[PDB]
Amino acid sequence: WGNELASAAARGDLEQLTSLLQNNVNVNAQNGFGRTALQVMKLGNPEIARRLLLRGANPDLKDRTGFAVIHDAARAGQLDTLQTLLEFQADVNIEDNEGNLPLHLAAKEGHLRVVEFLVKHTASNVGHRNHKGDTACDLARLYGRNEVVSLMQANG
Repeated sequence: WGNELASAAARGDLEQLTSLLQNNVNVNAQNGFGRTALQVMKLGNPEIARRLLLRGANPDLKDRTGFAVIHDAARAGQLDTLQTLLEFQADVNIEDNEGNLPLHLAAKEGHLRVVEFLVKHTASNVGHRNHKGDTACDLARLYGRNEVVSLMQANG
């Protein structure tokens, strides 16, 4: 179950996931390499996250590199999944090993809509400096994400 469930999530197979969820499974069980279904979930499949979260999946877990799924969602610009993550109390201000918030990652990557949502509709700490002293806007600036920079200084 734990292995198969993670597999279904990772492959983005909603049909298979829901079938597995008919069993008495622990959605927070880890697979062969210590990751939960939610953590390995193929991004871009918000319903997969929803169904796991509805069953009690812990959204704040971190992997080998101290990254939570919301970090991955923000870095990949996967808004839908990021939003469903938050509607289930995921911590918007969770930090990676370098002090980065999901905001920093979305900003660094230039995902304007993810940043906009985070800045305008979440408790994201816009002024948060990572361990090297850089804010999300600083990183957007460093990576030449001009529109993200404009948007961020426009509202924060």
